[PDB]
Amino acid sequence: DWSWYAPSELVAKQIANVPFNVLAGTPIKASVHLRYDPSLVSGLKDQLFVGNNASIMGARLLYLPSFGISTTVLDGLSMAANQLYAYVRKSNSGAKVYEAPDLMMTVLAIQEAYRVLFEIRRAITFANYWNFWNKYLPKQVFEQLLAIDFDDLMSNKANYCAQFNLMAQKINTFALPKYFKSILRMAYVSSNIFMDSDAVTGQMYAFVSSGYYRYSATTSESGTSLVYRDWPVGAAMPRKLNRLFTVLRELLDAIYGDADAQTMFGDIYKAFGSDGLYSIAEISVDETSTPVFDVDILAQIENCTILEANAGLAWTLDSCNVTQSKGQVLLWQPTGTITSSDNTEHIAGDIAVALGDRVLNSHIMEPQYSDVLEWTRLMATIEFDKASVTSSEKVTFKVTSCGAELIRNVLYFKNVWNDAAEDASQRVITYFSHFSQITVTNATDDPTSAYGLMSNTLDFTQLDWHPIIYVTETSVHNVANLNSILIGGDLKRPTVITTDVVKRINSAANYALYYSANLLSNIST
Amino acid sequence: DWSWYAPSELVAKQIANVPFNVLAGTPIKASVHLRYDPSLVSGLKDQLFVGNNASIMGARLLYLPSFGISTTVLDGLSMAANQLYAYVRKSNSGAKVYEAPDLMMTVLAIQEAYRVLFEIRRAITFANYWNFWNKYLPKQVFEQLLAIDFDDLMSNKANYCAQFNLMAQKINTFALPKYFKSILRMAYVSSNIFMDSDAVTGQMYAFVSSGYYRYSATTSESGTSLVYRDWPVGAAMPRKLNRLFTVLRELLDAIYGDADAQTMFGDIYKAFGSDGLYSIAEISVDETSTPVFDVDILAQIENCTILEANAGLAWTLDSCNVTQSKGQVLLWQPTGTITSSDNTEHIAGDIAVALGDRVLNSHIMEPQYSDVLEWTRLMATIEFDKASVTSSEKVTFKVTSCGAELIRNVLYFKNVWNDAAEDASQRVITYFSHFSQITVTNATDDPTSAYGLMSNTLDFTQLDWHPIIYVTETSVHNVANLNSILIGGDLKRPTVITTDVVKRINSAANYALYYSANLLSNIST
Amino acid sequence: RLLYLPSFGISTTVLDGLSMAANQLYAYVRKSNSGAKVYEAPDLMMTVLAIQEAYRVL
Amino acid sequence: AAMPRKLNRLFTVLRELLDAIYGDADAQTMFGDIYKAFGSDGLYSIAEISVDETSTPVFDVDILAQIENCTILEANAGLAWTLDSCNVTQSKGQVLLWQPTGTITSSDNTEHIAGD
Amino acid sequence: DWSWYAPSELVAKQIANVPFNVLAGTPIKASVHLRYDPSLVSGLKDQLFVGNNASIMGA
Amino acid sequence: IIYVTETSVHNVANLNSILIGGDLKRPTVITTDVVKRINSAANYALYYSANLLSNIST
Amino acid sequence: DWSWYAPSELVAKQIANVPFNVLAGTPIKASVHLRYDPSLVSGLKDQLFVGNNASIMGA
Repeated sequence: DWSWYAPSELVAKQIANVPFNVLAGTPIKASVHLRYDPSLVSGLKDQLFVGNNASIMGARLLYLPSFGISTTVLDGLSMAANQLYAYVRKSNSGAKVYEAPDLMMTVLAIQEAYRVLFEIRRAITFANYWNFWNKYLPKQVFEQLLAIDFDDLMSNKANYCAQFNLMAQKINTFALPKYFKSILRMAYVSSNIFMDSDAVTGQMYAFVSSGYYRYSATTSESGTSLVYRDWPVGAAMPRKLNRLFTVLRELLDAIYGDADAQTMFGDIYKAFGSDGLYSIAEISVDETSTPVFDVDILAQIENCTILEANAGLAWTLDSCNVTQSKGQVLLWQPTGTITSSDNTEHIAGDIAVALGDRVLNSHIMEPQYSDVLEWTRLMATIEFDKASVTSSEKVTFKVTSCGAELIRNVLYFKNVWNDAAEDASQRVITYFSHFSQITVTNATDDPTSAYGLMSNTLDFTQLDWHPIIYVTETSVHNVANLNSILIGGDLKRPTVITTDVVKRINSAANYALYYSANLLSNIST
Repeated sequence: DWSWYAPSELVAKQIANVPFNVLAGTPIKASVHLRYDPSLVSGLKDQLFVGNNASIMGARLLYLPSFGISTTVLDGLSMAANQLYAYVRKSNSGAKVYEAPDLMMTVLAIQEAYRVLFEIRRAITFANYWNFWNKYLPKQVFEQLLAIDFDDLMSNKANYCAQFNLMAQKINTFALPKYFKSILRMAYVSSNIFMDSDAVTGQMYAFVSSGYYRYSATTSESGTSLVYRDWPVGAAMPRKLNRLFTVLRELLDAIYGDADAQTMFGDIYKAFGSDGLYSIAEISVDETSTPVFDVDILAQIENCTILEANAGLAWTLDSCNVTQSKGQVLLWQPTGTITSSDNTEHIAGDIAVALGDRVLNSHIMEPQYSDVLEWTRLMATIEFDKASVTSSEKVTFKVTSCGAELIRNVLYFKNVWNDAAEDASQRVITYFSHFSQITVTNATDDPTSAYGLMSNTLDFTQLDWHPIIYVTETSVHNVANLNSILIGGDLKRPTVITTDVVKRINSAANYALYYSANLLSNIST
Repeated sequence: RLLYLPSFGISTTVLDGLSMAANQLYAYVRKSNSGAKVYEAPDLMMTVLAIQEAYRVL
Repeated sequence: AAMPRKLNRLFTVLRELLDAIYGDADAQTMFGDIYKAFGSDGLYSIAEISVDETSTPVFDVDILAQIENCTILEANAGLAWTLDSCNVTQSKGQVLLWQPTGTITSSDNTEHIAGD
Repeated sequence: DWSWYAPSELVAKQIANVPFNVLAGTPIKASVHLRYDPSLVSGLKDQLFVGNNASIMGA
Repeated sequence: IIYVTETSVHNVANLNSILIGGDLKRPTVITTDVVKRINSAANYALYYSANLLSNIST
Repeated sequence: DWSWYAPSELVAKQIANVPFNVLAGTPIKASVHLRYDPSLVSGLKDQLFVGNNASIMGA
């Protein structure tokens, strides 16, 4: 009780008055006094350390759009493709024109097209959110969290809005059944920005597609297929919007160039009414959305799994395309390669990592199956291909399973200050810091040593709900002479899931995203 | 929305109902698969690391009872003394038989006596709390968080329970006025155990006195005074109540040993009355108290200041007594010393550390003057003596100001498990990790190097609301070539307070605690 | 006599307020305007202040 | 405290000021963009002065307070003060700059500080 | 009839609202691109002529 | 407020400090840093526009 | 008018909050930074003066 430290209320209202005028992006000039013997310390000069780091801005979740590891006809896509082509032939008659996969493929292409368009919606809808208290916001966030040239967007807010609504109308002419619960997902995921707390001065997370998908018509060998090219994103130039459109252009030029294409849409319309197709609402220069505080989404994160488990290493990713088997089964399963940050070709003396049996943390005492399902699929599993490996080789791996979005890497930003510096543009640098999910005791934020695995700058704790950090300890450091692992993260009601269990659930969850039981249940004689 | 990922009301409840079969205390069997070349790594058995540490139990806040740094005829505490004294002598016809402090001294003696009795009550009360989901609770918590021999208490509870009730009745016949706001604090602090979440599985903090205060009219020429003897506590031998009562007996039989003090007791009943005095309540046959979820207390924690800023060093603490010179001024100002882990006498090439201008974090967006005052005083300021030092010197320091508690050192604990039981009582070890408030980039949890400053065993993040960790970075590591400091901890709405601004608040806060005057414009019994 | 030097608030950063304010204003103007980028944020802000200071004399 | 100036000079400078703002084709093209987005009355307007108008000294307490508390740059007239770099510039089309700097010397050696 | 060239009540107000940001007196920055052979023309700097005269005031 | 400095000599405490001048009533002290922080804000407030971005006019 | 230096009331209530916790008789630790040439000044040692006089009690 505060009443304890003051006589009358009125008197208290006067002795604790402290200003919280230290805006978001400004530096936290906190000080630590020091005392040592100058002749025994390498080069440290003063004996007073004034801070110059602002509270962390937030974190960028670079994800790979996913349909859920697909290897058998049982998996998500293949199944949906099935009931879909059905519902369509249902209303049609006569000669066959296109195979089932070739159709379903087209649909996805359209979905992934909207993915891009949506991130663009996000881009504009948020171009006007300003909240005095947080200087990061307006701009900075776009630059780092979304990877979008704010100045360019702000300066052309008019034309960009228009070019958008144009898209919305033009894409509306590309059939797409509004029943696919998967849409609702990606839509929500890349349409907002989430807060780690009900406070604006708090840090915030954002999801960002690391790429897109164009349709690649039946060449001569590979039957029709869906190609994936990378967003040139991670630590490069913070892309202007004209690049996001010029890509969408390319994206539909693909979906459209297929001889069968059009006649497909028609057949689709004949199946579901205009009321059965998705379409986004147009927006005005004034539309402004707000950061949101979704507990569930945070939880999804805290639990998730980072593919690039430790930024100290060099990661790769191939075979991300979506093909169709000789027997009409839709296939997708990304494979990658883990190598050392020095000899980009070998692994040498470094150690590859991926977690199997992982933790699951509930922020509710009595959790329930319902909450489990939701708080999961954001976490995935990686399996190594080879039994064991050599210093001269590469570490090969397949992705056994995962959720709707595959978390590739995660970066948290904060700008460091330095008033009085030559170039004005550089008195405030917005530096990033890699977030590694798996690490080791006695690790340093310098790749250089520690078997190739770096630790995380303790900054990260600023992110309430940050994903679980798993630290490995040699039998040496452990009090039980046996080596195990230490857990990091705000635990409340934790529990463990098997690599096997996770596989199960995702292999299932995704199936749901692309299926509707209601669909083939009301068709009469 | 989970409805999305559920293809059937059933199929969901079917593979989502995962178990939360991990009772807090059992090991978190999380696993990390990893691949390397056995030829280039200094001995590492398998390529699969099974977890083995349990969620952290909680943390022990070893604090030194404080009256507010006071060294002046005006530094509050003395003011308060004159204040009280006046009210007693007020309508009393006898003759000056003891000066202001002489009295005040006596009272505090009684207060501190209770601070023990209370921790004792707490011990007996909590021996009845058991929860099927926290195997730490009953036992382990006592031994580590409160430092009380459980096995000993269990064997002789009834006797201790009855003994407590007897002491209570004795204490309730000692002249301590029920109006001292300070009491209510100390009582609440050493009566409960606080959770860091509304969940029982979560971790929990506890406050524990680092010692006690004896009354003695022989120890210093200037007059009656209170001496502080260290609780032999710093992770030595987890003490039994047997010892805890024996010390209280010493304490009270000591207050009773001064003819003067008794003559005072009298003067008090004369001016306060039967019920103008404090009274601690006995304990029923059923009584059992519960861990509390007080947010304000957590806040105090997060914000507090740890004296022993980094367990990688060796700390001292003397002159903790409270004296009085020239019959009108009270004195107390603890002083300590800082040396390296090797030469308990020199400081050598290690670096002394204390924080000045610090951070203040609110978990509420709109902090009110009220919330400030409360979340404050738990944080204190330490100032070095000489401006510079030699490896052959010691690094001396005083305490500028602090709250009513003053956190000395902090340790958190977890269980580490062992399948291969070479014994039986050796297969579940309870180990501790030191928590350092100030550290440096690239520090290790090994006392070994890092200029004598340890980093924190990363699992500390399990304590949502842990104290702010201030990490310093050499201008080298910094992206701004200027050295500063990094902040760690769940920040939401932060701000900064000045060394001086902080002193000023406690100077006030503490004064408020022992403030009486408000019983001088109106008289009772 | 209080001889004062008109101030805009010590500013030397891409964030020191005054610049923020500039971007702010600029956005609202360019907002529903179909023309093409003919001047950056400051270029504008600069003009405005000029007008302001003119008044300080008038 | 040089020569107590006449209005003659004060207008001539305003004329310079506005004819200067008008001299930038770019600036005008801006004026336009503004009316486009603010409107007839979205703009500031200073009022003319009537035949009778006469204003009075005011007793604003808040202003006095500001005074009492303020900070004088030239903290002590016993010295000699300077002040340069008062302009407001902009580098790399997105940041505004202004930070006045000065110098402090003795009343004798306008160049050194000597024993002051 | 403009209704014709407007696909949306919005998209129109979106890219048609051009500014009439040229106050009579300011210069009409109209431009004429042009290509020639520098060898056969008596000195002509660039190949882009930016306008520079304002609308006529009066007579 | 006139701030007058006294040499440890003139001081009754052999430690040098400063004397305060001006009709004080209810005083208090602000930090160099605490002051900067306020104007950094105050000034920003002056030229703050955004509050005309969640709603449009004419 | 204070309304001038803040957007919403609520936001202001947060940026000016200053404590007046400097009790009567305590010292007014106000500081004056200094800069001179040590070799030309009799005996003054530091270049920073922290106050230590409380507000006058009375007369």
